[PDB]
Amino acid sequence: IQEILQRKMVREFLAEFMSTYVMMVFGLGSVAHMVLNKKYGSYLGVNLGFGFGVTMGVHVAGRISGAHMNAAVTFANCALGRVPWRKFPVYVLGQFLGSFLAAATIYSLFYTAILHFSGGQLMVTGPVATAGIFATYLPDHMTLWRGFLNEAWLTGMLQLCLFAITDQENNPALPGTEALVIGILVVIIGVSLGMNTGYAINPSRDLPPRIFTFIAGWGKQVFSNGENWWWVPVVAPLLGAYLGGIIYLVFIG
Amino acid sequence: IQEILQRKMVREFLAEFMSTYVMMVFGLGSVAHMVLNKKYGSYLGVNLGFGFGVTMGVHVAGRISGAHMNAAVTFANCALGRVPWRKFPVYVLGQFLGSFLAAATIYSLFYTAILHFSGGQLMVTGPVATAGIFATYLPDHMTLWRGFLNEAWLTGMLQLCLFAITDQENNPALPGTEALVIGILVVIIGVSLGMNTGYAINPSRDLPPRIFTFIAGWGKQVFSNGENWWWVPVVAPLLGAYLGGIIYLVFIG
Amino acid sequence: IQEILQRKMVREFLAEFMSTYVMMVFGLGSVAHMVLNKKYGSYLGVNLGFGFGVTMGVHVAGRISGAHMNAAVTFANCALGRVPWRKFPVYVLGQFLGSFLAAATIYSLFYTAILHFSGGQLMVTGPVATAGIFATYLPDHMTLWRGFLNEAWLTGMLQLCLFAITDQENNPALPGTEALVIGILVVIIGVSLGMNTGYAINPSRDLPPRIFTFIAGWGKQVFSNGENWWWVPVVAPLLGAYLGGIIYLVFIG
Amino acid sequence: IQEILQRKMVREFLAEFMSTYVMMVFGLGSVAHMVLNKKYGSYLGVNLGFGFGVTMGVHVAGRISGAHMNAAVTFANCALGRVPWRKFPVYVLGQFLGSFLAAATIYSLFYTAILHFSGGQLMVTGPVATAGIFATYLPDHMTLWRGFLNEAWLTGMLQLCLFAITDQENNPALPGTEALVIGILVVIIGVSLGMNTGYAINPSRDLPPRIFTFIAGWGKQVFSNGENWWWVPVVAPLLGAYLGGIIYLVFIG
Amino acid sequence: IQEILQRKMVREFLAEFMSTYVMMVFGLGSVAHMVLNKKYGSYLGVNLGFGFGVTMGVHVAGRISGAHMNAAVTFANCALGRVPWRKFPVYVLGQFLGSFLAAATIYSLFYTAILHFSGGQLMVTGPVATAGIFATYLPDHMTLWRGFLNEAWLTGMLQLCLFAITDQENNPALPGTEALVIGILVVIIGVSLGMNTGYAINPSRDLPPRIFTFIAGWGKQVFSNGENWWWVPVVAPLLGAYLGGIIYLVFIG
Amino acid sequence: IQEILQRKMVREFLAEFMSTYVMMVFGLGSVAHMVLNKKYGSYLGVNLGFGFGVTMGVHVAGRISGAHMNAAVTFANCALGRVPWRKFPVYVLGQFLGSFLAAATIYSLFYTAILHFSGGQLMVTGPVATAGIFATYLPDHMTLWRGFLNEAWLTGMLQLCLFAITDQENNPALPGTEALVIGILVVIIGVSLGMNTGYAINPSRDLPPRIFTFIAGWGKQVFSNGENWWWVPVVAPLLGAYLGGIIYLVFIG
Amino acid sequence: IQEILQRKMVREFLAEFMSTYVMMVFGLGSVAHMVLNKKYGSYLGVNLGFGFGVTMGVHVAGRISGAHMNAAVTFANCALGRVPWRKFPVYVLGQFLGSFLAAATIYSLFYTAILHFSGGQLMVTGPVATAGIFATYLPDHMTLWRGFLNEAWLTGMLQLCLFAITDQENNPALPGTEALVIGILVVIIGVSLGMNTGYAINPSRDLPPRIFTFIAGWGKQVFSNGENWWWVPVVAPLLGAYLGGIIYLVFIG
Amino acid sequence: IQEILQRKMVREFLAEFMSTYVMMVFGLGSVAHMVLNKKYGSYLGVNLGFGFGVTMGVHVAGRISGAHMNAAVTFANCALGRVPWRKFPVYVLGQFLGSFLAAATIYSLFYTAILHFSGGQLMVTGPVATAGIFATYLPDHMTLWRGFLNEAWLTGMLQLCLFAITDQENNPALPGTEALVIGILVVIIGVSLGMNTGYAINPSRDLPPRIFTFIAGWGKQVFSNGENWWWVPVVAPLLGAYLGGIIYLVFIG
Repeated sequence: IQEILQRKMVREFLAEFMSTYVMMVFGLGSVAHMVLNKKYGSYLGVNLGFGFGVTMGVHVAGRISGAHMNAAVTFANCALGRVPWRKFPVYVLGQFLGSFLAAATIYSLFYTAILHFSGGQLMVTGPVATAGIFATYLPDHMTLWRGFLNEAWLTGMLQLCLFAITDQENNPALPGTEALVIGILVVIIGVSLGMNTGYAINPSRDLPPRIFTFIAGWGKQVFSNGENWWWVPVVAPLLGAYLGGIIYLVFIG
Repeated sequence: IQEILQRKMVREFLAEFMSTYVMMVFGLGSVAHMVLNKKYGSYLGVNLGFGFGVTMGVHVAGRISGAHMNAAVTFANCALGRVPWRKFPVYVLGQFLGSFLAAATIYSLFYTAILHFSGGQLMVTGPVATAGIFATYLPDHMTLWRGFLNEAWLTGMLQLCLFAITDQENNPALPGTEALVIGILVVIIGVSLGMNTGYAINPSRDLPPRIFTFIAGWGKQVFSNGENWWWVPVVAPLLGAYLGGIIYLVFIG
Repeated sequence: IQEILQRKMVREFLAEFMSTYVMMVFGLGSVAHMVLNKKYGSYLGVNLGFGFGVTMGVHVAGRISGAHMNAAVTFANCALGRVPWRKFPVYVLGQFLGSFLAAATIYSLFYTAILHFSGGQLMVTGPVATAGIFATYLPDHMTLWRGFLNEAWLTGMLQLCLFAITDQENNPALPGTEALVIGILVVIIGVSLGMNTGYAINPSRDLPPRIFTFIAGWGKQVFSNGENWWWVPVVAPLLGAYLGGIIYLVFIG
Repeated sequence: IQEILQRKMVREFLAEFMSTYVMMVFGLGSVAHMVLNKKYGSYLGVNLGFGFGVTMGVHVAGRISGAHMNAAVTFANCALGRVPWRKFPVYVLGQFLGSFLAAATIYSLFYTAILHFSGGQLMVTGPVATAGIFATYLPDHMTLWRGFLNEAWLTGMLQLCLFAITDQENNPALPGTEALVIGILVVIIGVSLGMNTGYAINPSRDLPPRIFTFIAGWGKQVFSNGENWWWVPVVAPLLGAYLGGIIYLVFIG
Repeated sequence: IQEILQRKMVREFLAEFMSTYVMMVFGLGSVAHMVLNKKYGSYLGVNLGFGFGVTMGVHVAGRISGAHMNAAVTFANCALGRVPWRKFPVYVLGQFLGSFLAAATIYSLFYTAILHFSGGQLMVTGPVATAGIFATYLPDHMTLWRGFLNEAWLTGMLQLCLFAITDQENNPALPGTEALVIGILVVIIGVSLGMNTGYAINPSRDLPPRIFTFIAGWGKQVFSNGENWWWVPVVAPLLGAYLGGIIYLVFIG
Repeated sequence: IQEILQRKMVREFLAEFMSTYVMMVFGLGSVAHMVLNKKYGSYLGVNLGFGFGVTMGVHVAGRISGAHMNAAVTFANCALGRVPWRKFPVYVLGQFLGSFLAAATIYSLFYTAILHFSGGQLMVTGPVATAGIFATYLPDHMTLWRGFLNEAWLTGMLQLCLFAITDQENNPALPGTEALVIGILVVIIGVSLGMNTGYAINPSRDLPPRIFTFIAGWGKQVFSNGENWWWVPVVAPLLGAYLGGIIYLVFIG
Repeated sequence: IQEILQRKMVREFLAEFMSTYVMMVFGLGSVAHMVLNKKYGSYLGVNLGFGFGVTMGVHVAGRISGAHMNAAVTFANCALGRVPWRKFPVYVLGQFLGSFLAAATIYSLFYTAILHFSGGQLMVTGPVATAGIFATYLPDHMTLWRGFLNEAWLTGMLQLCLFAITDQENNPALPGTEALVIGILVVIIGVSLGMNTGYAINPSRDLPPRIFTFIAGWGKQVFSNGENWWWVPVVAPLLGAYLGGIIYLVFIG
Repeated sequence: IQEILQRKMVREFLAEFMSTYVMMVFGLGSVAHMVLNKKYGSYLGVNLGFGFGVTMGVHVAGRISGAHMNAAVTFANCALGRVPWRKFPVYVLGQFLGSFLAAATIYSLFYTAILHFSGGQLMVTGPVATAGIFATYLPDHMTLWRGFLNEAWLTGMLQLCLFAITDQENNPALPGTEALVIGILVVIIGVSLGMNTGYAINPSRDLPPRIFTFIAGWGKQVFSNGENWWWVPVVAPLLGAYLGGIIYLVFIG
């Protein structure tokens, strides 16, 4: 047991797992606060929760593995030559397990409030829908390809700013202070551009919680709602992150 | 008098007393603002008050004693070998005295507003209850063991992130800037996970103010409300903090 | 292609373009959130979006060109001898192109919400006016020369504080941390003094989006509304920035 | 003219004048936003405006004179031996002139909004009172000596935390970053303890604006309102600041 | 067919059926307006709908059968000697059939609004409960025997006032105008005493609609909700009406 | 027992008792609806309840005794020669007993709602005061003699209009329809002039319910509240009614 | 000119014209009050306006022509043998002209309010739609045949109650008082059943105002909105009125 | 004294005085309730107060003088030959004196509420204007001749319906019940058409209260507000009433 944990790959798997768990617990707690309680919840609270959960995760795993906490970010780093391809499955697996367990924790901590709010009914759509605490669903006036464009553009902006903040050659944040700046970046992505799709901008933030809600009793409407919307938050961020990274590397690097 | 204050144990006692007093005054002021006045109070204000009161306390006593300001944090540090056991009573005594005097100060500063709000009646429960300014009480839909689970998990998260932020080996905040990051951690614990129990996560934040309200005229219902809820915020945080610390030490340290 | 991008002037043009684009996308997204949706929008969100978009732009282009992102700031720097006059057209052209493309992006991302809010009508004035998402318009009780005074004074305050923050001789922010302080300065300019004119302290923030709305289908009322208000946000900031800079240089530098 | 500005006392006078002007303009702008407009104003905005105006003033005059911006802080520093007594009149005069001119500027920038809100009537008391934009007035349920206690205690807390933040021996903020921490301290003093008296905690923030409102057309009720309340915000902060400083020096220094 | 309708008992059955149908359609329409739509519904609208539906029913069947429209009123009239006992089953049967068909009509006319409001879920309890459009359910703070007392007292008041209004010996309403006065009596019974139980005060108004909701898809919780509340609105009104009638006859007649 | 109830004086006593009971039950039910529940209560409901309770009482006792239901009306009729003086005690006694029992009935029917609203505390003053359901209390900005003037003038208007409505020689309401017109008169007295004192305009409506609240557990503050306000609603209506009656008799009769 | 106005048919044409004009002016004024102004408008006001406008029209033309004011009522009376068929065109023509001129009058009286509300845009659909002041449009969740059923059933109820109120052989309203009862019937039809379609229940209330809005500048969308909804309010009321009349005649007559 | 009051002309003068006083007291009380208090006031209350004050005045003076209570109604009756011209000054003088004294009474009864609402300032325009309790003022978006048209048309409708209600040849209200119908007519004139000008429709309702406010301390702005609006409510009703009367006489009489 002691010997196994000493291996480098096991350490990196554990670092990704822990950082993703912390970030997702803070973010989903903010979303549940907003949905269930009108006095104690706000949209700004959701933005703050997700951003500074990212800050805490970066403090947890910044040096061991880079603290990607995001499958699109890992894909963009691997495809641009900065991370070897053999580390992609390990990081993605750790992020997925962390996100799934964070969804389970939020379900356990807020159980009575969910039941009191919904009247005992676990509904995907309607005035007392609660499946949106865990995953993202398409709003009323928006179509599928508009949401695809939104997800791609937001992930591209995120990747470009992430490259700018941590670039030791150009103009980085002072070492030891970059976690705060990354958290603020995520906060303002939520503040400025987060109402058209719910700004998933992360496959790990979106798919494992949807699987958990499917298992836990919300039914199969989690996948078929919004004319099969579930696959856009998995595919659009990869393309967006790659394009944003290549744009920064060509024009500013 | 000059000679006595020069001793090391007296200095550490005074440091814990002062830091706890400052933190508790800011936090309870935020809570009173929220309860008494609807124009000037908000939940985000409560989160900000507690978190950045923690920041100011860390600046006051960070070097002399470590600025625990929390009996669960002291217990976890002593039980994991980082602090000697003989310093536990001194730190806990200083924290308790500071919290009690902060409650007395908040009572003195907000007296007329409390009387005007409540109509002269000091009530634990009801539409004009004011005992929740000082201590925490179980909400309507929540049971006792759900609250126990909530307190334990929140204190565990706090301890794990505290270990991550101040770890010189892994990835700490830049020295001279860690108080801000600790304050932000407390702020987002309030934002994301603080409505199910009131997020005491601190025996020193909870018990001395309850004793003060019992003495000052709210009666014995402060102890028996919520089927004897008073002992959960004293016991659950110790277990939570120990488990979070051991988890961080094993898997990330 | 590789050779052309290596030239210094091309690099500075691209840096100004990218930083202005990032800042304007974040700011206009905040404004659209406020106007279209009442649940997800607030004035504080607008202030945060603009300020920390400025922070991200400074991280993008701080070292290559100085990250002015503001035509008045460039004019004041060139007129006070700190930047050569031959670089003025390049910087201004890059800022204008970035702002125009950011307006186009915000139009594309929020299209369905704009149509749903306005009922299909692109109106400059009225209860469902949407031209104020992109540019600034004079409020009900304010006259033209009052707005001129407001714009000049706000830009003067901005320039004086910008000189104070980045002055290595007097008392600067620690290198690697000044982007946060500049963002906070912009945030509080919005918070304290931004309701009389909309604080379009930047000509690049104001004119290219107005041109875009004229082209895209809001008509010629964008220019003639408010007794030809469009030229004040272009002229007043230059005078304000110059006066604030000269005041700081004489009395504090 | 050039020779006169080169003297040290003239430089310190100008530094205090400029820093106080900047801080007061930001703070009074926040207060006017809150009072006049319900959509664009909030209490949190007032707290943010005052705190980060303090941050900007510290950046302006931190090294030249220490950036007291507060007559009580200057009195406490001079009485504890840290500043010579001959510099007290110069600093206080500069602060008073800066505060008076900031009040005049806020009057000029918000003139039409004030007239539209009040119906043309400059009233100290009533549903359309506007004298509270500039100075502080006692609330409905509070007496004079309760307000005296509030002012003294708040100024004492401010001075103790100011000593803690800037103490190079104990545990200071990292040099180049202390302005942010001081601003956050002022923000949370506003958030937690600022509704009982309006948290003037500064004679320079209170008396010159009251004199300006007396001159500008609000009448002599600015002085006699609240059974001659005007002198408490001048006298209580001095005692509070001295006591807080001596407490910190004895027990923590 | 022509001969059968000419008989007296058939005519009285038809009169009771038609009058009950009209009254119940108006009343249940008012209740549905209140529950489903917040803009177009109010409690005063419910009171007006029930009272003046009673007025219209009295105009329909006042001379043929007396227009009881109420099983408790029929029981009290038969038990006090004013109506022969052999007419009790015919009147009660007609009233029950009319009430059942009125519930079916209200279900058909408001179908889409019910589905849109409830999200497709037919719920007896919760934030989107719709079974209360048709029948009455016990409120949160009230017990079973308190509701029994309420029903008995309200029906007694109704019967006493009905005897007073239509008494040709004492002081009746002018013939040809008594329907308006009876409607106003029902309106003010709703206005003054109708929130503790929903003021059924009519077995025919309560039981057939509950049977319809049981059949139509709300389930068996319509009968077991509120610890078997369904039988109180059937039994309490009979006793109340008898006591009120005997009191009026003894003390005023 | 069959002959004691046959006497004329016993009949008139019973008529006054029953009519007062009915009127007071409807009125106090309306007031309780307004105070306890915000959804189901309104001021217009209070006006309607009192006015049409007067209508129902007039139908109950219009011919037997005149249906005064008001001690001031009885005093004015006796003092102007229309009723013999020996009938004054009998009528007043019946009205007082009816009002007392109506207060007891309203207490019994609304018990759980009162306890749930007030938190178990029976308070005369404060945000959860419930003594105003039964009696009238002086508002915030009104003095004692202003209320005296209000009561006298309102009772004078009531008496003048009552004389006009029931005058067979001038222009009466058609016999058999005057109860509706009297009810409408009371409704509009409530609508137009009822917020300065609560428009008791009746000693029987005011004193017996106050005695009941004193007995039932609200304490002796019911009498001393508002600097001994209890005696004005007993004395002012007599003078007002006499003056209004004499004015009508002289100038219109 | 005197000779022509003395004929019978001209007299009945003028009676129908005047009564319809009065009724429509009151009703459309109520609707405009509700739509344009939130302080001065309510749904209950709309119900009252239409019902008591019907009362005033009945007083105007009750004896000369019967005061149908409704093409469906005229059709039902003619088809059941109570009115000769040769009078149908004259009555319908008078009603149509009266309704058209009432729409023109309401347009002239409320012109500035309409322009101020809509921003100068005459829109059929959207947040500032104003075509619903004059005609009826299908709500969001309702289909065409549901609205057909609603219109037919409401007109049937109206005709049955109209037959009951004015039947001299069964139980009529006292002659000279039936206009009030008819107005109350229309009021409660609005209160109970008027939100699903807008309760036109009258071709004359619906078609001429729609023609006026088409002419006056709302465009051709008045006819094609709601999937050619315009013809349902013309056809459904005839069938409903006939069925209700025949039902009353067979079963109660 | 006894002999003088016996003369016919003195009797008619006193009847007009008393009826106008009663009507105006009820109406102005309703308006004051609406303006001063938001909980206890509504627009429907204003309509009810004015209409049923008209009902009570008709009961007071219906037989002695006809109960015009309106100078336009008197002018129309005199000009159409129904009343001799020599009675015009007596009726108008009585109405004017009654209206003036009713304004004085409303001023005396609501004095403290007016002072508390306005802060001691008697203002014609602004957020705390109180001159509109007594007279009518032109709204924001309306011009002078639009208001002239509104006043003329409303008075014409009133006169036509008044002729219809009291016409013994055509179809009158049953004698003894016409006061209720006249009150309802005034109520629905307020409900449907009363927001564009305040529906004075009466010179006696408008001018004497304006004179009282000029005398009592509101100043000369009562006459010059709204570009000399005061004379329209005196002149437009006469023309409107004459035209409506002549239209009814020609086409329906």
